[PDB]
Amino acid sequence: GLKAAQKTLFPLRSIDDVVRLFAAELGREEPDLVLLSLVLGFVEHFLAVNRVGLTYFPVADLSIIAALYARFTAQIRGAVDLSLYPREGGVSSRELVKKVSDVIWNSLSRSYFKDRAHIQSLFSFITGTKLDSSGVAFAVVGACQALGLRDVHLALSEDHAWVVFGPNGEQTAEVTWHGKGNEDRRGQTVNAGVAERSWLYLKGSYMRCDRKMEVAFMVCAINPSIDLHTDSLELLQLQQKLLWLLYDLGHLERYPMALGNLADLEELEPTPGRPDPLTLYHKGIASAKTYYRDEHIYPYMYLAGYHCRNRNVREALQAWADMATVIQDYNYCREDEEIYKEFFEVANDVIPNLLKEAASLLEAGSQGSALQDPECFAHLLRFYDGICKWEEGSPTPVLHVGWATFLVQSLGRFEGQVRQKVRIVSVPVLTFQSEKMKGMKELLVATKINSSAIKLQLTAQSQVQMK
Ligand SMILES: CNc1nc(NC2CCN(Cc3ccc4c(cc(C#N)n4C[C@H](C)N4CCN(S(C)(=O)=O)CC4)c3C)CC2)c2cc(CC(F)(F)F)sc2n1
Repeated sequence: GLKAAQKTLFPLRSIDDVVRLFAAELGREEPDLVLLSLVLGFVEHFLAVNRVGLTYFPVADLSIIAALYARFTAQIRGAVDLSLYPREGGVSSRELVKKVSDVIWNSLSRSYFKDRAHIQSLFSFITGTKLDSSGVAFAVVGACQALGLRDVHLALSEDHAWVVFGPNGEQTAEVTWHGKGNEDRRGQTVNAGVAERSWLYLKGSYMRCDRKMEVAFMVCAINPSIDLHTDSLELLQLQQKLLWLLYDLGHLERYPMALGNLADLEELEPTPGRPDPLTLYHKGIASAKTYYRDEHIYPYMYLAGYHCRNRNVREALQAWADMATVIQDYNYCREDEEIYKEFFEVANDVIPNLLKEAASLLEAGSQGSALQDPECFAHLLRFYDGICKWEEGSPTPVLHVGWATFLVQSLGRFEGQVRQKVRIVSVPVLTFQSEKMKGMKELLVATKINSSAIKLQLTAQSQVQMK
């Protein structure tokens, strides 16, 4: 190592002192990822993992943080001999990146629950020898910065992390695991995943972080959870203030999910004089459109969740239809199961519950109901259309009969006279991209929907029961 100028704000006695440290580091040529992650991990430990003795804020003394920092830089410098890996042209080699990955990996405890909270930071790595999946990727990047490897940067999809490096930053390397019961690909490129058009690799439209975005990542990685029913107000405030600092400096520009996180925090506890949650959700979508070809799913997911919490059925349906319009141009691959799970839960649990309450409210005489709005029926249809189109061409199927009962129920929440008002046009008006929905068209306006025919069309089931 730490330089004199990095040390002058210690001790950190409050949330605002932590914010000052982040501001000072963000003003430097390269913010120190190791320092910053150790500080966050330290305060998260004493605010969420063990609050014994807490009276206000866990003071972070320089002696304590500097000793943790020294434990990290000693391990890395001792285990990675840079002379074995000459930096050709002032950039890093694949072998060096895989060395650093191995040093982090091999340090980890032999057995632990990888799903646990509060194992994301370098504090966890040093004091518990535990990291979560993306935590390992972050740690590799922090280690490379500590070694002077300016070209190694964090790469992020919506469900995975790796690194970029090398000439023009054009190389990719896996540095951590993905999911459970997948085989390690550490050291390899991500090109096969890009080429197969999986969601996991975002068709190549993944985030390539600079150092400031790596700071944003560790701030998003703060976990305020104390338990299933309790969050640390202190950590919520810290994360919120840090995200506003990053926002003001321009470092959330290219980070859609961070904008959604900030919107969620503002919904919980609004900051006076700041943009409303909707504004922020829409900025997150705009970031995805601008920098990532509109190939990201979660910006719409964050927006839909806000509308669903506020029981705004219309706008929730629109955002989930928009969700589906992105997924339709992907192939559903091995290792995409997390996004399948989210679409499944929206289709088969969230939408049904939202429409069930809308039906009860309509019975009690609600006006302007989504259930009497043909544009809302069109959004529901567009949601299913995008899921059906996603499945086309995919190496693994999406739909099955366990989806069909919920489709029939949801369709039936709209009366036939509402459903009749949507005009399905071929290449309120809607065009279908999927063959499954094109063949379902003439079932969609009957007063009583033909449940059996819908199931056949959605699952492309060939036959009915013999007897
Ligand atoms: C912030 N930066 C960041 N975040 C990353 N991942 C986050 C992505 C969002 N999730 C929270 C989450 C989860 C599910 C969500 C939603 C929103 C919806 C909807 N609809 N849905 C669907 C589910 C079914 N429901 C619907 C109903 N709502 S409700 C009751 O509130 O109405 C609850 C959620 C959200 C916000 C948190 C984690 C990642 C991931 C990265 C990759 C890697 F590898 F690094 F980890 S980087 C990153 N950055």
